[PDB]
Amino acid sequence: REHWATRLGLILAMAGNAVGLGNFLRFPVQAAENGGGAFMIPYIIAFLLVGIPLMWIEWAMGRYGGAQGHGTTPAIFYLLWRNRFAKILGVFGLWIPLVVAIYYVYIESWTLGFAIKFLVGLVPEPPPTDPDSILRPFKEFLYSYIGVPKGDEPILKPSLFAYIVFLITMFINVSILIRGISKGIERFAKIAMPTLFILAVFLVIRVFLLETPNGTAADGLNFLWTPDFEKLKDPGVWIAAVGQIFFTLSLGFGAIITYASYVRKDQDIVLSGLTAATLNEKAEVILGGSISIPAAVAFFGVANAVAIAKAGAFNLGFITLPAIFSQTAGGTFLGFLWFFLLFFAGLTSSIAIMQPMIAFLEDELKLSRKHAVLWTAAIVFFSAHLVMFLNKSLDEMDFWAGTIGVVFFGLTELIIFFWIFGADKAWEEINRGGIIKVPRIYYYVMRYITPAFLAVLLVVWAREYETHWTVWITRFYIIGLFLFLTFLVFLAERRRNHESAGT
Ligand SMILES: CCCCCCC[Se][C@@H]1O[C@H](CO)[C@@H](O)[C@H](O)[C@H]1O
Ligand SMILES: CCCCCCC[Se][C@@H]1O[C@H](CO)[C@@H](O)[C@H](O)[C@H]1O
Ligand SMILES: CCCCCCC[Se][C@@H]1O[C@H](CO)[C@@H](O)[C@H](O)[C@H]1O
Ligand SMILES: CCCCCCC[Se][C@@H]1O[C@H](CO)[C@@H](O)[C@H](O)[C@H]1O
Ligand SMILES: CCCCCCC[Se][C@@H]1O[C@H](CO)[C@@H](O)[C@H](O)[C@H]1O
Ligand SMILES: CCCCCCC[Se][C@@H]1O[C@H](CO)[C@@H](O)[C@H](O)[C@H]1O
Ligand SMILES: CCCCCCC[Se][C@@H]1O[C@H](CO)[C@@H](O)[C@H](O)[C@H]1O
Ligand SMILES: CC(C)C[C@H](N)C(=O)O
Ligand SMILES: [Cl-]
Ligand code: NA
Ligand code: NA
Repeated sequence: REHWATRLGLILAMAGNAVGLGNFLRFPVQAAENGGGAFMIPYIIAFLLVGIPLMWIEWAMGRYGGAQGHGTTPAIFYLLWRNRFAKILGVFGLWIPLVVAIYYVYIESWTLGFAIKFLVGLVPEPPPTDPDSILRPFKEFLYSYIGVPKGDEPILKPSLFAYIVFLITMFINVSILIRGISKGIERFAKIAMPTLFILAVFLVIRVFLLETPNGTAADGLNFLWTPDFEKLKDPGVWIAAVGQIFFTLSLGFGAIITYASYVRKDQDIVLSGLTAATLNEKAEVILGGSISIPAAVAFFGVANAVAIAKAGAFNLGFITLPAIFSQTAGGTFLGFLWFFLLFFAGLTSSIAIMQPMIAFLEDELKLSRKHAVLWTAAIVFFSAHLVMFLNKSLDEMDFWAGTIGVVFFGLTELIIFFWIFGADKAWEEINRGGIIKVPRIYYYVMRYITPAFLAVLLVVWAREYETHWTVWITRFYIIGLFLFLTFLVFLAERRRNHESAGT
């Protein structure tokens, strides 16, 4: 079985797994929608009581499974719990990352296309003071790129360029994945991570240089880092915070587990996991939180910035920010840097969310790396057309897989690993070979606090939380996908059998 060549490579690979579009696109919006500072407290708490422990747990399960030649949850869950229902539940470990990849890769392709067009200077030309006269051109830019519906039909009409760019994006993901773990994901990580850091820092500085009659970036920072204790009793804020934690730390996606399955049986996972998580958090609250929000607040003020954040999920990153940059000298190239950053983050995450499927095809169905990668890319590519041509399909997929699925699957994996498999055994497995030991209290946090916290979370959210019929188009399909995957697992367990009878 493949293994991470170096420690640094491992750390940067995991960090590249976590640090993605969620840091620079999702976080700003989530924090802005929930009152900025009022969103941080729960966030921080969610990081301590959920993020860290689940990270460690997934690292542990990953390494454990990898020691026996398994990297995906269908087999790992069965190793931890000898029950068919464990395999069935394990299917989600492939389903979630697949579905998420299906749209994630597309958004990534967006970032790539924008990078290209901004580099060549093929961008909108806003009339040199009316805010709408400046934003409108960019909004039209995006809408024309992805093909936002102009009528009543829920149909998207992506430009030829966007499609070709998606093709190329897929080709790059494949070019990285086909070289494997050490020569592919690791090697690339060692470049993309530094590059990403540099770009992010530069952008942060440039943004900090912004000042208008409406305010400065410091106002944005203040908006983001000022506590509001009157929202601590609001369930919604907590739900948002935890969701953001899950998404940003790649928890419940089966990606961390698969990546960890390539860590040598003896190699530490405590300090490594903690370091990756910490890196992601620094890239999120410090870098991702000091770009979009501070700029939007500097140019429009707090209220208007919040309004923009609530507008949508892509408004701030693909429309507002580039529009703001266009008002400065070298703003186009600045936009280029922005979208390039976004592209690298995206890529480094996407490869991570396709590696699970690849690893299932390799480990369980005994496919070669080439064939596994190619078939995975085929499934993703084909499935992506639904996201490309059906309006709000992306939203549905993101809700069922990227929101519900990750939390439910987190609770599931926690229950299987720390309850069924054994709390003491799980603790032992986690701390084994650790450069540092997990604080004693975290035993009680993992066994009692985290599971109850989640459970309560899911129950409250489901109880307190009207769509277009076309949603059923997506659901259906993804459901199918699940079934598909299930069947594969079946085939797998059959092959195993036939293999056992022959040995
Ligand atoms: C390096 C080659 C990159 C240039 C390819 C651009 C193909 Se995208 C091109 O861009 C125009 C400006 O937004 C759009 O209005 C037009 O509709 C679209 O075809
Ligand atoms: C998920 C199923 C998606 C397959 C639909 C393929 C669209 Se087919 C092709 O595509 C263009 C792009 O919008 C259309 O405008 C054009 O009218 C149509 O001929
Ligand atoms: C899997 C169902 C077949 C889907 C056909 C592939 C998309 Se069809 C492809 O799409 C581009 C982007 O809209 C169009 O601009 C181009 O004219 C059209 O040929
Ligand atoms: C490297 C990025 C890929 C660049 C692909 C550009 C080819 Se897409 C570009 O879009 C125009 C708008 O329809 C077409 O009329 C034109 O023929 C076509 O070249
Ligand atoms: C899965 C999402 C399906 C949307 C793809 C539509 C391709 Se284009 C679609 O084609 C129809 C004729 O077939 C036209 O009447 C309709 O106005 C046009 O939107
Ligand atoms: C940056 C990573 C891709 C994120 C794409 C957003 C999925 Se779409 C976004 O998702 C929200 C869920 O929090 C919905 O509430 C919101 O209405 C929808 O626009
Ligand atoms: C939410 C959990 C907070 C994590 C804070 C961990 C610092 Se807890 C720290 O851990 C040491 C090793 O167990 C103990 O010996 C020491 O007494 C205790 O202060
Ligand atoms: C689904 C995950 C790969 C997302 C990633 N952790 C991000 O923050 O962008
Ligand atoms: Cl375009
Ligand atoms: Na992240
Ligand atoms: Na990434």
